[PDB]
Amino acid sequence: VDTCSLASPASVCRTKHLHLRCSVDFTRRTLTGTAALTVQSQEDNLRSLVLDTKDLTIEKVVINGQEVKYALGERQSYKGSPMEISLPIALSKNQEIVIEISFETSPKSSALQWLTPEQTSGKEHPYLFSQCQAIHCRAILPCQDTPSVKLTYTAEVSVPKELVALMSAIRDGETPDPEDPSRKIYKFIQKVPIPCYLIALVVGALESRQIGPRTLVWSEKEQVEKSAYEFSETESMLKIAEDLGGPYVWGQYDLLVLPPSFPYGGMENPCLTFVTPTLLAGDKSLSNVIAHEISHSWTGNLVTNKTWDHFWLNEGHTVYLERHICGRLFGEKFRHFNALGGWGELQNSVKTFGETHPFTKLVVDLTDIDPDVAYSSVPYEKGFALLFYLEQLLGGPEIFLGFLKAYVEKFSYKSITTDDWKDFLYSYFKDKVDVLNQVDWNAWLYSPGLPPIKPNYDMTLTNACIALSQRWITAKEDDLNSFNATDLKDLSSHQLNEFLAQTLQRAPLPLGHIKRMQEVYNFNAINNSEIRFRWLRLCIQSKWEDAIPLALKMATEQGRMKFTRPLFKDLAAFDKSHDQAVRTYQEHKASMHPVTAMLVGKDLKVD
Ligand SMILES: Nc1nc(-c2ccc(Cc3ccccc3)cc2)cs1
Ligand SMILES: [Yb+3]
Ligand SMILES: [Yb+3]
Ligand SMILES: [Yb+3]
Ligand SMILES: [Yb+3]
Ligand SMILES: [Zn+2]
Repeated sequence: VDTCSLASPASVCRTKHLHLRCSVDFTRRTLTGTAALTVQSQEDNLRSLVLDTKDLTIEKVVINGQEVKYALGERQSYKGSPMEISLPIALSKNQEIVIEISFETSPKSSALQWLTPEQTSGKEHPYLFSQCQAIHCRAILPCQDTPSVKLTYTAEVSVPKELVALMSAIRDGETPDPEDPSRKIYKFIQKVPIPCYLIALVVGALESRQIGPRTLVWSEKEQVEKSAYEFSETESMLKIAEDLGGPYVWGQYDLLVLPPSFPYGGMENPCLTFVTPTLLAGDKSLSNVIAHEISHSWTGNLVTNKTWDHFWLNEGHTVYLERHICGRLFGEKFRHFNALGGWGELQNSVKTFGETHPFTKLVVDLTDIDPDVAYSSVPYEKGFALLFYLEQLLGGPEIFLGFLKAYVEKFSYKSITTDDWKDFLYSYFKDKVDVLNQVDWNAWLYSPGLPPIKPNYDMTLTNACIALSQRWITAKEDDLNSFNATDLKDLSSHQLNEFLAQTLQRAPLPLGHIKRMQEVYNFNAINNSEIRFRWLRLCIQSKWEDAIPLALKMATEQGRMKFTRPLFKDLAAFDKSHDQAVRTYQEHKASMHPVTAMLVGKDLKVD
């Protein structure tokens, strides 16, 4: 059972299909409509079932053309309110019925951000976007909000006719709304079964540009040109991914570049990956995020975690595939550079949380934990480290890629646990069971901290970054004149970021050093978000007041949690900026994404 859901479990019943008809009302910040669930019993004599909801208003439930009884339970904090529905006839095993729920969302839906015109690029039209992962689909529509259940869906969405709707589905046309001449209906079909967390909706003044044979990029007009160039490697990456995972089953692979408040780097919504506009570096250098989202089309979207306790299955295997895509494009030594950088990020996470912190375990027990509070890079990097260790133990990357492809084929269209995965690993590698039995499984899967063994990493591309960082760290005042813009001449953007990450791991540095760094390298001019982020953190943690306005601007003019959360934490920890940071958060809170607003507030102990 999934401890994060209040619905009937998949052993009682399973939703097979959703037909969603809804209208997006910007004046009331609500979605209103009907969710028709086709539900298949998995037990004899099924007479009622329970769905997840959060802040939903229910108008009626109709089964076989008649209204039926239902009841909402007491709220269970972030889990929401269970909804019990009484069936009009009892179902046998495998019998199906269609349940049509009439509902309305709350303006405070934790799934949604509603933007006024002034919060958009274009300034003339409002905007809406969803983010359902992990357990926010229940704040859009009543459902079994667990990744253990997979369903196809169709949808018809009425919007103001000047705007465009897109969903995590194949576009299936548009028509005027026959009931309202100010509106247009956009239609969608998702024929591949998905977990409900992959349901997505955006409505705004969106334009599209074709960038490959099965890819459009979508954004407000102002960002289309830049996005189309930034993501032009998309089709090449899809072809690599198909070689590694097997056929891409989803038809279209579109990209939507969201407003700056999108909380994540990307989200793997099927047929319509969502990405942060913080990726628009100008040089394609943050394209690993696109590789990552592409990879989810196999690991996550085809083979899915059964509950959120096993999230590392989704992320670790995706990061493993991502790094192979970027290794195929730019070489194996680049794969190792990225892998090593990930170990660094894991070190950072373990130091921040503490080496005994339960959120440093690979398998977590989220029973009474808001999944959004648990989120971190641990499942990503500890998960990747496990897989990279296994690759190295079991004969190298070609061998382990064989396992990955077999794993995806085995569990396609299924939801699985860590034990499912481990059993399949032992089956696939049964001729190497003696090797597998050297792994300290309990440590790797269930213990906090750094993993018990560190993989081997090629250092070729890292050495220049380490050498320059060590020069700065060991420099005294009288050595500062020795640094020059020529120090950077043979570093890629990726190496510049790694130099800053290496250096930030040793922060603070003396204030004079940081001042000299800006004087010779002019890092303040760099627009790349990753580089800028680490540079500003370095400056704040080294107590440079000149960086306060820069860091406050970055923290509030975008909302990617990876950047915003630590920028706010560093600004709150610097006495010179503490007041301004708390004030700035409180003033921006109403305009923030609800989840990022919640988490910043927790971090700051404010509000
Ligand atoms: N240290 C570990 N943390 C996790 C974990 C982290 C977060 C979630 C849920 C989640 C998943 C994706 C976006 C928001 C919330 C599930 C599991 C898994 S292992
Ligand atoms: Yb029966
Ligand atoms: Yb069609
Ligand atoms: Yb087992
Ligand atoms: Yb000296
Ligand atoms: Zn991911």
